[PDB]
Amino acid sequence: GLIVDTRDVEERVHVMRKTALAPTVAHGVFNPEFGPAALSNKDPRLNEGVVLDEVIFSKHKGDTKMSAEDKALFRRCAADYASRLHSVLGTANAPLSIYEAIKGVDGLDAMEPDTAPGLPWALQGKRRGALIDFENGTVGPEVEAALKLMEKREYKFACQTFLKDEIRPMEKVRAGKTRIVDVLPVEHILYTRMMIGRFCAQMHSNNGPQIGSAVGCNPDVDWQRFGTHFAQYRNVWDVDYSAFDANHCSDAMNIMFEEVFRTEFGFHPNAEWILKTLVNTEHAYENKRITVEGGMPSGCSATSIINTILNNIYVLYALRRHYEGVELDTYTMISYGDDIVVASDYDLDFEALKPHFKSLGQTITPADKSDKGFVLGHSITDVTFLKRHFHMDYGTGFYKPVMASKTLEAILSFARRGTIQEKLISVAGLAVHSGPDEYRRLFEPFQGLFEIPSYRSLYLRWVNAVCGDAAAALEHH
RNA sequence: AUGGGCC
RNA sequence: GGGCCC
Ligand SMILES: [Mg+2]
Repeated sequence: GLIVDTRDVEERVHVMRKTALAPTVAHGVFNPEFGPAALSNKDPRLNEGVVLDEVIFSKHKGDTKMSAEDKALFRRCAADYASRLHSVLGTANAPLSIYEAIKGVDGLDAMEPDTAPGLPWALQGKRRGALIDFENGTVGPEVEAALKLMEKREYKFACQTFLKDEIRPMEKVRAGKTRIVDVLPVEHILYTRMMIGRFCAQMHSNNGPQIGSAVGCNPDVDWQRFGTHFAQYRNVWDVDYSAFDANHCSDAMNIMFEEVFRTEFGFHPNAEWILKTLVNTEHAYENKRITVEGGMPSGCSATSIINTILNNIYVLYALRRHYEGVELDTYTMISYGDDIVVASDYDLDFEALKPHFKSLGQTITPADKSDKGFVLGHSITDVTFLKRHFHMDYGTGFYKPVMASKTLEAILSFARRGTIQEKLISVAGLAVHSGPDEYRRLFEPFQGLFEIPSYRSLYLRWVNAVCGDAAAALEHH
């Protein structure tokens, strides 16, 4: 995005500067080059002179203004993707009720009750519970008044900036590159679920290459589906953006919202409006009040879907801006927000697409480090998606998601107080696909201290998950 | 202390 | 209630 004006205001907003993450018994063993992100300006692990505030917002470096020709091309790509999207999903995108928006529906989880309320409720000292009844799915007088203001389209707000407390690479911690969460008001989140929650539920149900979205997927089982798909194509590309979310130019966001969320596709007129309120935002970080134009605020509501949609349109745009006669069937892809895997039988020059992405404000690089630029001849087993490689299970013959051993080590090195036993069981579900030997090594430090699931048990559970009838068939002997 | 999924 | 990924 682009920082248009920063101001100092009396109403302070205390950002939390104290990590919940602590080292584990594995930290001594593995010694990862990872650590909790710096949450304080006076963190000793930082480098001298590093001001944590100026680094956080340095991602905002401009709002790329697209030319008329580029904007016209983008709309055609947005309309063409929207056409494909609503062909698969349908046009049953009518507003969710207040009840269904809170409680959720099949395909869409319920709203989190014990989480940040946003502004100006945190200032006033009232949490989500006081404003919204989550059991019965009704709302108090505060939210209901705000809900009507959004119908009238005279609702302004501020995003509350939280520091994201997480494990990050030591290079990023030393640099002061802590990620941030833009906490919007709970009513904005509710109303956004009202306008497009049906659509969102629908995209979770229909995740896959046909719509180019993995939001809603279960890597455990869906890796078989995605793996076999991308194996059929000659070339595959693992593309990486830098600061994807921030570099969504306002022009692109507006066009996308105009083309995807039209009334003729079964949406409410305010579906576009509420989404367009994300383009120009005001962020509240302590005494600072930073107005921003461009980019997407994380923790919005449909941010994964919105980013994923934009990702699809970018590829169609970039290819159409370099090659002639490109349709959606010229290539295939799957994305989860900024994360993206693309494939095609055509020998597409992705190196030559680089400057065409810079017209949108985005900067693309190959996920592979050593190779100097994009190259042809890569397959699905070379790339990475959702932090997982595509490996073949030689026992079942299915594809399985394998995370790098360093990532698993780093995960296991840190944990919140009194949640380690519950975390170990969760992490085992990921680590199982690394193989019996690597699995045993990963959980070596915890033996005796905690309960560790057997490789056997998690493997058998997985086989039933990917294909139930296969598991019963394996009982032939 | 997080909308989005996902045992 | 927790974890993973975005
Ligand atoms: Mg990638």
